[PDB]
Amino acid sequence: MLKLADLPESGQMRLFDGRTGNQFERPTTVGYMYMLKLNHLVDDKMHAR
DNA sequence: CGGGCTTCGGCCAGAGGTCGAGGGTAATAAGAGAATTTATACCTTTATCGTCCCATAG
Repeated sequence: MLKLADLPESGQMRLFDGRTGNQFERPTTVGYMYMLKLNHLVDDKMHAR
């Protein structure tokens, strides 16, 4: 599927830094992961007396 | 052969992390009427304490 979508078959490629703008020496893993948000908001946890 | 004497088995007590966070649920039916006490309400009587006139001591 990856090689069909013109993406690296290993699923990894070298990213560019966001501040210095220099490529990382080794390639990292990037992809779209289904992230959740749980009902543990800090808005309901912050108390102070 | 009864008797101290050790040991064992059944029975009960106590103790089991902390700190959050949220939610919910928490408990009813004799009337009559007689009687006794108590808080209330008005009123009078005595003392009390605020109040000022007056003689006097310096």
